[PDB]
Amino acid sequence: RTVARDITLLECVGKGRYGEVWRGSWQGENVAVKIFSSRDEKSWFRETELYNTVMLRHENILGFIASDMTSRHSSTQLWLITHYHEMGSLYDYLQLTTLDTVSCLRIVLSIASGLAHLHIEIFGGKPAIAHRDLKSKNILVKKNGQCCIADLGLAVMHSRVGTKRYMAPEVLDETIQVDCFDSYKRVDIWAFGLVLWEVARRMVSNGIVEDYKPPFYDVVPNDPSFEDMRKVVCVDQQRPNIPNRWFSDPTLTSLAKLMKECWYQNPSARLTALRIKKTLTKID
Ligand SMILES: COc1cc(-c2cncc(-c3ccc(C4CCN(C)CC4)cc3)c2C)cc(OC)c1OC
Ligand SMILES: COc1cc(-c2cncc(-c3ccc(C4CCN(C)CC4)cc3)c2C)cc(OC)c1OC
Ligand SMILES: COc1cc(-c2cncc(-c3ccc(C4CCN(C)CC4)cc3)c2C)cc(OC)c1OC
Repeated sequence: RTVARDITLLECVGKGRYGEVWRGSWQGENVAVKIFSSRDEKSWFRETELYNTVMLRHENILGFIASDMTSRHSSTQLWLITHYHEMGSLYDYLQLTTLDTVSCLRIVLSIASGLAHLHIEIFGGKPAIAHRDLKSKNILVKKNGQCCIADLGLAVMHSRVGTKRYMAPEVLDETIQVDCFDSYKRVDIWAFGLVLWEVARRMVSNGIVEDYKPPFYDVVPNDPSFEDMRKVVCVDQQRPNIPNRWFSDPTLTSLAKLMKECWYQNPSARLTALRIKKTLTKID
């Protein structure tokens, strides 16, 4: 039989220290192609090892298609091929788009659903998985209004470091219990709470909305250092601002409470992804 492997690379949709992401075409269909830098080869190996262990399939997880290694004259070329989401990342989407109650809840409940799916061990099934770099750039928006979680290059399984702006206090103060898988779930819940803040700001109530800002925009520089983050999060124990206008809206009042239960200094006090889902299903 003929095994069609040609992918036409059409448009670069992302370039960074990680490498590049391209919109590509296989057999008439859009795919996304991540081409890894030499600097980030271990992220390709980790995501490939995970998908060789468990073929994750969930509506709120970016859909895997292929991992390809190709021999070149003097180098190895590493590609990850996934489903393509033309609306782009949640980070991108929130820059100009505002939300209503239904769209805001649908976004955040879809993220919580993908995250609970990663976290929960299924017997017979899948190992428990923690993501370790959850943020709005690692979430894609689908045409149906739900999102999906991307980038398992730092993921850990149980049966590069995270983006510093989103690091939990125990990562910044190096107290994290590294031999305990639950520690890594609790670092993802902290980062989830920051994403929930970023999205809620863009939900309109009584004619008011906040501009898009990243977490801690008002207290750290761009590309904040590890020390900049530690002083804010660990020493001063700052948390993102909840605007007064949220307390006139029942949805944003409930979301403020939720985000505050993702941000406890004590990791074991934070809500679980399953409890976040249940709370979101009871809002509105
Ligand atoms: C090697 O590389 C790539 C391959 C492909 C691809 C292209 N056509 C057909 C296939 C195919 C799938 C599955 C079977 C099965 C049939 C049932 N039988 C019992 C076991 C075998 C055969 C063939 C593949 C996997 C796409 C690629 O990119 C999108 C590849 O590059 C990453
Ligand atoms: C990698 O990705 C894509 C792959 C393909 C594709 C191409 N040839 C053959 C297949 C295939 C056929 C048959 C089985 C068998 C498995 C065992 N048993 C006997 C029942 C069924 C498995 C695989 C596929 C899945 C199509 C795709 O899209 C249309 C892909 O997505 C981009
Ligand atoms: C986060 O990480 C990964 C993401 C993706 C990925 C999947 N679908 C779509 C995208 C995308 C498409 C289009 C735009 C732009 C271009 C047009 N318009 C002006 C604004 C929107 C942005 C983004 C990406 C980047 C793939 C990955 O791997 C193959 C990723 O890494 C795991």
